[PDB]
Amino acid sequence: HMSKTLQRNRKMAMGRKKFNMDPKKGIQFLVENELLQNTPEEIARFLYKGEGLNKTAIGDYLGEREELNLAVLHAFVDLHEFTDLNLVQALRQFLWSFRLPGEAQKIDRMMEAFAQRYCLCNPGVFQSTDTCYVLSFAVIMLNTSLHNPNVRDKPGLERFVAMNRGINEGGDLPEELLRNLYDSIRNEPFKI
Repeated sequence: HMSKTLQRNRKMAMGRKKFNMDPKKGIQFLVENELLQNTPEEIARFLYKGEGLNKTAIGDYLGEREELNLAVLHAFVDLHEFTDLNLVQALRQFLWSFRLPGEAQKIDRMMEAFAQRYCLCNPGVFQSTDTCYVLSFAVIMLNTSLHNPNVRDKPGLERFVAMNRGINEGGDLPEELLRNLYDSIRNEPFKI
């Protein structure tokens, strides 16, 4: 009925504000008030929609070490559809959906989940998920090198190719793959 609906709508809005202050307390409020189901998939869908949510707060929640948060991270990455995207296209979508936390171990978990998902969606591209993980960081590093004026000397394609030798199960990646990724970043920085 109407009074219940209007009350719930405001409590939902309050829950989002609570989440931005402290993600775990926000989710607790939403769950306890029957505004969000306490399942990894439903929490992940809520974060992926991201309505009124701070993207740093989303990343904070996704980076927590406890079981439920790990399961939400997995489900959240599973909502991303990377089939027929190149690695840069996929990274753009992933990195837009939340801000990575600062802590190394958290970023590692998140980028490993990304790499696994990318490879599952595109089984023919990288036979090794380690290759995908390393190349994903190469692309992020290239974005900084090309587009941050703090980095004074810009790596050319030839250098980018050389930097990534030997990571394709002991061989090299196809040169055209590396060129396509380099050109994508050069022509369009990761969105700010």
